[PDB]
Amino acid sequence: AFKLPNLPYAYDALEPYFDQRTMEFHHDKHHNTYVTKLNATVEGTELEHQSLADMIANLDKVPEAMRMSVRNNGGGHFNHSLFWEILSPNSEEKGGVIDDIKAQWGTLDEFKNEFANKATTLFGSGWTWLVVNDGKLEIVTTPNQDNPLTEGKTPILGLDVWEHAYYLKYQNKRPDYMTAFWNIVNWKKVDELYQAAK
Amino acid sequence: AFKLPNLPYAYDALEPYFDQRTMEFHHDKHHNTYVTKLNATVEGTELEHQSLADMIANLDKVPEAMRMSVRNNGGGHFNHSLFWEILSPNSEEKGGVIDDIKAQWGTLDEFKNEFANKATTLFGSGWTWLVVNDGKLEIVTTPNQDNPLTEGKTPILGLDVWEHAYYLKYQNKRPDYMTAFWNIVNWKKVDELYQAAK
Ligand SMILES: [Mn+2]
Ligand SMILES: [Mn+2]
Repeated sequence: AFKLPNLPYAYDALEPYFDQRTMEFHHDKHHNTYVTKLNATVEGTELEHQSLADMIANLDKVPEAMRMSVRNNGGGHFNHSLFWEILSPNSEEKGGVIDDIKAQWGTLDEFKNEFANKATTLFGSGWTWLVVNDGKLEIVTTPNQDNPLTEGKTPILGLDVWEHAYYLKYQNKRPDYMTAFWNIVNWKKVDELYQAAK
Repeated sequence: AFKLPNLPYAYDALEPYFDQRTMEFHHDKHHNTYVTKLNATVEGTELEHQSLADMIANLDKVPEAMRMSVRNNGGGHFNHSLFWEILSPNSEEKGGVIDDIKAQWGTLDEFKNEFANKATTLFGSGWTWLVVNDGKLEIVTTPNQDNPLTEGKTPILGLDVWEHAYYLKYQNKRPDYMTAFWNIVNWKKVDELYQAAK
C-alpha cells in the first residue's frame, strides 16, 4: 500500500508565504485522499508492487480500466510528494541548477517571469513545472494531476495551481501566491533532482 | 460589450448555504474577470455583435486565434450568468421540471444522489449540469468552463465545482457544498429554462 508521507517540516514552517491552515488541509485531506483512492485501484492487482514513478512514467501500460485513477490519484500522490520536498524554510538561490537556469534564461529573474507567466495563464486546475528534457531545462504546464514524467520529461520543481493550494490566503490572486513561492523553494533539493536527471 | 450582470438577490441572501464573502469574490472577481477577458478578445472584431449563446453553441466556427478565449472566458461568462439565476433565497421544490424529474428518476432524492455522485467525482475544475437532450433530461459534467450547449444539449441547471466556488466555507468538503446547494435552487427559473428547451 502507498502511504501519505509526513511533511519534512512543521505545518507553520513556510509562514508567512504558505499559511499553516492551508498546509494542514492540503497535506492531511487532499493528498491523503489521492493516496486512499490510488490504493483502492491498485489493491490486489499487479500494480500494488509497482513503484509510483514507474506507473506514472508508464501510464500507457496501466490497463485501461485502472488508467484514469492511476493517472488522477497516482498523479495526485506523485505530484504532492514532490511538492512538499521542493519547499523549504531555508531557500537559497544557488547551486548547479541555478547556474544552468541562468545560462539558458540569462538571469534567474527572466526564468521566474516565464514560470510566472505560464503559472498565471494556466486555465483550470493544474501544475507548472521545471523539467529536464534530454539534458535541457524547460518550463511546461500540465492539467489536473498530469505529470511531465509520463511524456519522458523529468520534473525537478513544481508549483501547484489548483485553487485549494492558495485560495484560503490569496483567493483569486494567484500571482501573489506565485510571488510568495519563490521565497520557499528548496533549491538544494531541486539541484539534487537536476543533477540526477540531466 | 458584455456586462457583468448583478446578482438578483443580496450578497448574503443565500446564507447559511453560500457565504457572503464567497459570493463577493465569486461574482465581483471571478465572474468579472471572465467578462473582462471575453471583451478583450471580442472588442472591435466580427464577434462583437454575435450572441454569447450562439458562439458557445458554435465554438468550432469561432476563428482559431479567438477560440480558446471564447471557450474559456465566454464559457465562464455564460456559466456564471446561468448559475446566479438558478439560485434563490426562497427555494421551493415544485414545478413541471420537478414532476418530470420524479417521473424519470422515481424520486427527487434519487435524482439528487445521481447529481451529487457526478459532481463529487468530477476531477479538477468544472460544472455539473441538468440538460435537455432531444426532449429528455440528463445529468452530465463539463471540464473547466465548457458548456453542454457546445454538444447540442440545453443546460437548465448547473453547479460550479471549481474550488473557488466552495473553498472558503467548505475547504475540501465538496459534498457538504453540494448538500447546501439544494436548499437554494430556484426551481421556477429551472422550470422556465426547461419549458423553452423541451
Ligand atoms: Mn494540491
Ligand atoms: Mn465559478
